[PDB]
Amino acid sequence: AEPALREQQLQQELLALKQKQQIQRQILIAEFQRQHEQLSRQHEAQLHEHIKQQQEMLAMKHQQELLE
Amino acid sequence: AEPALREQQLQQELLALKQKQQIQRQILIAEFQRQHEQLSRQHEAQLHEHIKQQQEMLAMKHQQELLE
Amino acid sequence: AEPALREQQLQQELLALKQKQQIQRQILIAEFQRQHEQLSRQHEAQLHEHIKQQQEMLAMKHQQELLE
Amino acid sequence: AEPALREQQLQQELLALKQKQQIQRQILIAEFQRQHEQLSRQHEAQLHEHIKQQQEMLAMKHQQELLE
Repeated sequence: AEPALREQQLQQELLALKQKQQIQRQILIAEFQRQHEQLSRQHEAQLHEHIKQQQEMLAMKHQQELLE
Repeated sequence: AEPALREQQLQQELLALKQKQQIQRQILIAEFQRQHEQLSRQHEAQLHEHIKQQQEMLAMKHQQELLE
Repeated sequence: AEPALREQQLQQELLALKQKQQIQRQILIAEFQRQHEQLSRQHEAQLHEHIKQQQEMLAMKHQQELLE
Repeated sequence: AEPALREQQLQQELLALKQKQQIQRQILIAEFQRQHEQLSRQHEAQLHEHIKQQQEMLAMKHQQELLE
């Protein structure tokens, strides 16, 4: 056999290509989910950090007012 | 002034935060678009690469069979 | 001509396919950027909405404490 | 209790918000993974469709050339 073989080799190669690409897409999406959740938590911490300071601010505006 | 100052300092600090985060999102999306477009073209150059060989395959199959 | 014509037709149909696919990716990224910025701002409007209440909370805690 | 209570209510309401947003991020990424895998397969099906036709094209080019 020969052309029948190369005919069989390409078919399999092609079917192996699809399998490979679908996983790389999963990796690309996984890569991004990570970067995305990462920036999402940071943003969040800055916004919370705001809460833990918008606190002391409005706190000292009265927490000592009783002495001012 | 003073408490009114820290009050005004946080308000601006906040609005500055929003402006900042919204651009980091743009950088995150811009980052991914590039990664995404990158794999998309590779995947494609493999599938095309296939074309340029699934070619020489059926090619020498008959084009040579003619001499056989 | 004829087979040579079908050769040329497929080549053109190929280059045309590439162009179409690249824009669909763009429409896909565009679709996502929108959904992403959209949810991003909501999350934010809940975090701020929190600020505008974590405010009144500690407010009437002291703002009227002068009467308590 | 009361102010101490409204303090506890906000701390919980906050922790609850985080948990909610983190899942909406997941629903957002899941929505996109699907749109992405979906368009990735179509793209592919058009590239294969080109294979299963660039076939016949080069087929009849010779497969009948034996009679042309």
